[PDB]
Amino acid sequence: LSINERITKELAEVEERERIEKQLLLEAERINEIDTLAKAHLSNHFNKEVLLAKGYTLKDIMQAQRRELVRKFVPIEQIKAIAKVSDISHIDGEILEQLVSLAKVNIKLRK
Amino acid sequence: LSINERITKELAEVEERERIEKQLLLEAERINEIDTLAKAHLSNHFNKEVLLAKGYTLKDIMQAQRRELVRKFVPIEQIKAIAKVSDISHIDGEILEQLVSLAKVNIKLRK
Amino acid sequence: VEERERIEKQLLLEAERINEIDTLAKAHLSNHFNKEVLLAKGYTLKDIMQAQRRELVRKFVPIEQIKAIAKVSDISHIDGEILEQLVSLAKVNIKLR
Amino acid sequence: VEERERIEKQLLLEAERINEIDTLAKAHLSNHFNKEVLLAKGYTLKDIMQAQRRELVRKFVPIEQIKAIAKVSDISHIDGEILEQLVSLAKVNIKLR
Repeated sequence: LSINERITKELAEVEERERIEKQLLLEAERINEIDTLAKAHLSNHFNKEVLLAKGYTLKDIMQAQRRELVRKFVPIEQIKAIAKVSDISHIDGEILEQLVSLAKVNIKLRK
Repeated sequence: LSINERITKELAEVEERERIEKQLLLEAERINEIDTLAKAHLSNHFNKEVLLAKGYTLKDIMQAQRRELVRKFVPIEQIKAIAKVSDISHIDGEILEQLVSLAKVNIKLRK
Repeated sequence: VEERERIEKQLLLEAERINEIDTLAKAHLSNHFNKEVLLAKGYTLKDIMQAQRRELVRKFVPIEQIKAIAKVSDISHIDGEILEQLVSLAKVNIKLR
Repeated sequence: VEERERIEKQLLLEAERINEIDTLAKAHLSNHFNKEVLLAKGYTLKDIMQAQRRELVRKFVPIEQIKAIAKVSDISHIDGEILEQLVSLAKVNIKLR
């Protein structure tokens, strides 16, 4: 193959590694945000240490903290406007992200 | 073989050697120009050291640098006009020489 | 008769090209290079068209591109595919103008 | 025609080598050994290149390397693979300089 094939391959590999690095930074920021939210707005019983002792995955801890934050801040008048039902006992993901963004807005306006 | 045949053969051989010498000087100037262009207008990622280490021919290095310079300087409309196509990955040759001449004119007017 | 039909198609194509070149040249260059006055001065149709194309190149395509792409500063004898490239570049220049 | 293509490839290779040698020699040795003035004095291209290489060896490669690696103190008649080794050592010397 001519060198232009690597003129795109060499750049593609570097860009892929850069995107992976950016993803790692994003995950680190997400962990930091979850830690700050759990420390500031949620009880000590929902700490990562005690949850891990009870034996829950890190992603499970993050989604549980997010769910508790949503129930605490976002009222049902928005939970049933986004998730369309009040409780989110088994619900997490994109609606959970929208709801935690709404909860961040809620705490910002509460302060 | 006559005496005039001997003379014309000798002159033909001498002129052929002189033309070969001129071709060598022309290729020398081409390599020097590509080196200067790569050092001045293109990033160090496309350096001759790494491109040679990637096991690619020097002509492939030259044409890759030329294509990068054309994409950087010559506008896409001018590329689509002169080369009749947007992609330059298969346009190496005399059309590429015209494109890099246009890129040199572009950088001269930019300066 | 299909050979003559294709010949007529080519005639229509070149006539449309000539018409477009003349219409843009009248509004771009001058009225002195009009087809009627050039014919009165005694230039054939192809000579008129090539002279108009060369004037268009001299007006739009910069002299640096003339001496680089066409390899000669003088457009007087450059007619051909290089002239086609020059008029294409002139079209690009007037489009961006 | 592929034989001629490979001959042209070898021409390109030696032309690039001549380019590198001349470009570094102009900035390292002097302007008196320029290709134009040497041609005016009447030296062929190969003679010019070998003379420039020998001057590069005399400038970078020390005399002890000359008299041991090449087995002779004079670089006057050492041309060949030994000359290639000497010019590579000179390139090493200028790299470390």
